[PDB]
Amino acid sequence: MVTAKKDENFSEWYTQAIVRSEMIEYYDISGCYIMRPWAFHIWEKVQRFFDDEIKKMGVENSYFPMFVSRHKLEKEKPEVAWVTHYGDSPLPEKIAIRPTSETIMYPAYAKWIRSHRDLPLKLNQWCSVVRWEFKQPTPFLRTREFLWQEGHTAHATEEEAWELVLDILELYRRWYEECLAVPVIKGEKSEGEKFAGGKKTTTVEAFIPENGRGIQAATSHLLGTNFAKMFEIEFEDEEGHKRLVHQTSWGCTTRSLGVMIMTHGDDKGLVIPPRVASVQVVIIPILFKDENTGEILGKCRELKTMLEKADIRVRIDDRSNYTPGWKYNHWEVKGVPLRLELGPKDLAKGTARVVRRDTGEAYQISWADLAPKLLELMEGIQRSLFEKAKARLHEGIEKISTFDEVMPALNRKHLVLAPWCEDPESEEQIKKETQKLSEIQAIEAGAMKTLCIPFDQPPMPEGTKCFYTGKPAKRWTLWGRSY
Amino acid sequence: MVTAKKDENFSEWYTQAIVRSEMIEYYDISGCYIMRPWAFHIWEKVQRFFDDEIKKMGVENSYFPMFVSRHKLEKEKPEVAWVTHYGDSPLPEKIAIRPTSETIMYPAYAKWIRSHRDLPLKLNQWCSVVRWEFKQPTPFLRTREFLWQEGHTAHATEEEAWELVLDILELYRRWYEECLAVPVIKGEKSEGEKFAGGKKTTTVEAFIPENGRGIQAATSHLLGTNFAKMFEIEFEDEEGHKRLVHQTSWGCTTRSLGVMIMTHGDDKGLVIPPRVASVQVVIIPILFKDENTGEILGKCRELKTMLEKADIRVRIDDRSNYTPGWKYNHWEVKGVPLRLELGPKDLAKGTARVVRRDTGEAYQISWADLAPKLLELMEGIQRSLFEKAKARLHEGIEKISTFDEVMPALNRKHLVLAPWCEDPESEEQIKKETQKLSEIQAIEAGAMKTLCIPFDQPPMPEGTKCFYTGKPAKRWTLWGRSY
Ligand SMILES: COc1cncc(-c2cc(F)cc(CNC(=O)c3cc(N4CC[C@@](C#N)(C5CC5)C4=O)cc(C)n3)c2)c1
Ligand SMILES: COc1cncc(-c2cc(F)cc(CNC(=O)c3cc(N4CC[C@@](C#N)(C5CC5)C4=O)cc(C)n3)c2)c1
Ligand code: PRO
Ligand code: PRO
Repeated sequence: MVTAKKDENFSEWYTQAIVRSEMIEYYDISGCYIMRPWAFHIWEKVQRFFDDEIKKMGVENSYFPMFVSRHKLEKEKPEVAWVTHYGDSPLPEKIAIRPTSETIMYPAYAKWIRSHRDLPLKLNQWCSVVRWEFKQPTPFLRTREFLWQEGHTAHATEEEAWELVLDILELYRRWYEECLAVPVIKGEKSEGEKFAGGKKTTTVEAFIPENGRGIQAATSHLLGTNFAKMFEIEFEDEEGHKRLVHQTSWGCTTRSLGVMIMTHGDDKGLVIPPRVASVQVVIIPILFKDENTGEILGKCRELKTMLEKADIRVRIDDRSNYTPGWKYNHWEVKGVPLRLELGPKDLAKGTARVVRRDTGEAYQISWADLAPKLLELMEGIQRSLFEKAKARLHEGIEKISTFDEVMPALNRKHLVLAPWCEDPESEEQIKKETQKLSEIQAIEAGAMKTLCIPFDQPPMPEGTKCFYTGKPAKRWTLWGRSY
Repeated sequence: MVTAKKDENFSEWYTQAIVRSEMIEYYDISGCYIMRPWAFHIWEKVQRFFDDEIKKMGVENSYFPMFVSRHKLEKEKPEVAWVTHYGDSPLPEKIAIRPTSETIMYPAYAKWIRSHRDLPLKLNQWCSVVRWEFKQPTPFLRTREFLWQEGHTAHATEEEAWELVLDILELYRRWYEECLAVPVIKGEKSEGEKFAGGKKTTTVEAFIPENGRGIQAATSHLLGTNFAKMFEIEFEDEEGHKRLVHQTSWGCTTRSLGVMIMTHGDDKGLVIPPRVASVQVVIIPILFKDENTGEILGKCRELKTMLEKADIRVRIDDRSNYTPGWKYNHWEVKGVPLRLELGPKDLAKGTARVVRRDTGEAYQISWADLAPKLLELMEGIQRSLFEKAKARLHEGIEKISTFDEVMPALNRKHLVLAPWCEDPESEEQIKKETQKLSEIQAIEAGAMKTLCIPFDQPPMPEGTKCFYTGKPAKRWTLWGRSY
């Protein structure tokens, strides 16, 4: 049983939820966590979805090395792990473990791209990267090693690369919202937050109500020609002139599982959206000692067969050594969206009892309706999870016009949406001031930064001033405390 | 065009074949190679096959960390890469990159397994490992980083673990023989060659005729209780007694692509078995300037649609800036098994010309027969590739009775099958003597080791003596030079 309450000790609740459901295991190297099959299966599902979608765009998978030479990493010139010795033997030149693969892939890119006919070049890989920070890790959300995909494309024109950046960002919206039922906000990162060496960084941002923090959910960068200049990636037009390619890179990580967990979980533990649950329906037979158990289990198997014909993912928990009470809790903690109960009374009526994980609502369903009804219930659970989260997201954002409204909204664990002049020095000043005010507050018991400049801009009245400098406002920006 | 001949400069031929077909790219860190999509797709295919098959056995995927602490690696107590510094900051205790994950996973195993009801525990992961040897690498076959899967299971009894070892070894036979059309020999490794700390190691072995070398294709270990003792992995029976679990581990790598390449390739370059080719049929339209090109390309698209309805994997190379001659060679080098040619004369006859990659045989096929006929041709190419390789394998093995027959058979680039007493010291002596004889031979221009003790044992006459000690022979053993 999960016992910490999500709304009272959030970090303990999260730890319990992911450990008791068998999603993660601890490890003797700090900041690394084991992903057990119950979490792993969800990764496999979103991985298959995203793979299928990028294949339709002509992206192909590949595999580049996990090591990068010191001097190719220096061509770009920090949380980088260095390998220095093969066993006992010191290396002649230390090599780093990839934190990202731009400097690993792009010398190959330069070799492969010769003519405009070679473009676009579109590659992805699934692997893990390492970012070795000493700060406190958080399972899924901030870990020293994490699984991701990174996609890396090259085009003849800037407009083609930017269209691809936005197509991918839309795939990331679908990954969170369609697969994980997590609402996200599209937008552009500020100049100070954008990717090192990139031209423009787009993001989808999510929000964790319980601690008021925004979290970057996925990212899609217009690199433009910046890395092409660095690595001499050029193509020939049909007339023979050499031109720089225009590039994109984009990535999504197992952080997405963390965000799903926190968005949908409740005081009983995990709640997994039907579209990614590896077990959508757990069938629990009632097994009175004074019953035809063989008949009950037989009907369970028949119902499994029937539901699987509709591509529903079913498990029968027929263990006689645990009570139905124990099983209910066990599969609740694990987040299975639908529980189906079959005992002698149901068998005699030709119905089953079905309980949905998100609300506890129970239904009596005849066996003949079971597949279409469960399909409909699963789509309804998925939509409900998403819409309720969308409502919490919207309740979480305060639209302000002056800096004096910031700290009251932060103290409500809200994000703010404010008219901003987009001066980078002002973002630095806002970070430092809000951090100071937070510290001063904590003495009586930090920083607010930009999360993104949303694509969907509310109306900007003609003379509106930046909320912090009083200069002309340029656009609405979303700010908050952040991961 | 590939220009080195497979039968004359084998290593140059292999390099050309994998580079010119765009399968691999070089990298500035020795012993690591980039896998471009043309090779990567074949990995994805065999990966899907093996995943599907182990899932039916109840194995589930997971992901364990890439790092292992010095002292958990010492619990077992060398080609191990050590991480010592996060950027500038020296680590308090150096950590190694995984060469294999037994010591990473098995402390978790010990924590998770409490009762016999917890068994069997069956996990797999797909990742890369590093084995940092200074010797000369070979793309796919011996690399410093390589992709694999490793599966790790734990059972209540030794017989259950051994049945699983053999079930997996059969999956590896299917991986090579059914998917890659590469014949392999099942058997048990000798005491000196078996896995460190394991009880018994089984293998499937392949043979490379052009250099006479056996190569271990995949491996499936009975660990028995050895690692359970090391890591305290114990379970409780129903009466409450604690017993050691019995374990297996097993792995397969991208070496398998290397073996496929070398087995089927010819002087024109790659030949890819239809069951794993990412392009099974390349459609090449003839594009005379004085023709209805639109009609020709339209019919190409229709034929693609029709073939894809039969799950055939099709690409249309409709580029006008290359000749059909150039395209024929380009897709030959890449190993596409079937080429389909459509020009105005074919269109007028309602037929297509189809050329198979392995023999060059051409066929005229009416459009109505095209899907069933190509399906049949692809199964015939797959079978032919396999049977011819099976014949080369069989021609490659000499059955001997005395040590004086070894060097003549090695000089024929053959393996030998000999009655052996299985004394480990004799294997060491045979390695050293055959290496010396080889050196002495090379002066006028090394080692033979056991490859496996085959499951399929030829008849052993009642008084047959070991071929090297003259002691009683125990079993037939397969020996050869080796990777
Ligand atoms: C208060 O204490 C902290 C403050 N700041 C950092 C940490 C921290 C602690 C650690 F122990 C280890 C690390 C290193 N891992 C990461 O930084 C990281 C980044 C991301 N990112 C970055 C943005 C991105 C998106 N979208 C990009 C696509 C990639 C995405 O997913 C995802 C994950 C799982 N890990 C950070 C702790
Ligand atoms: C004459 O020069 C040499 C002599 N001896 C070694 C090398 C060499 C050169 C290097 F630069 C790097 C390395 C390290 N990589 C590997 O040892 C290795 C082993 C395997 N293995 C081992 C057995 C196995 C099977 N079945 C097990 C499942 C795993 C399987 O696939 C596969 C691959 C791709 N790499 C070795 C060079
Ligand atoms: O790390 C990043 O943000 C980009 C996207 C994945 C590859 N590099
Ligand atoms: O390296 C080996 O041979 C075994 C099988 C994969 C995991 N460890």
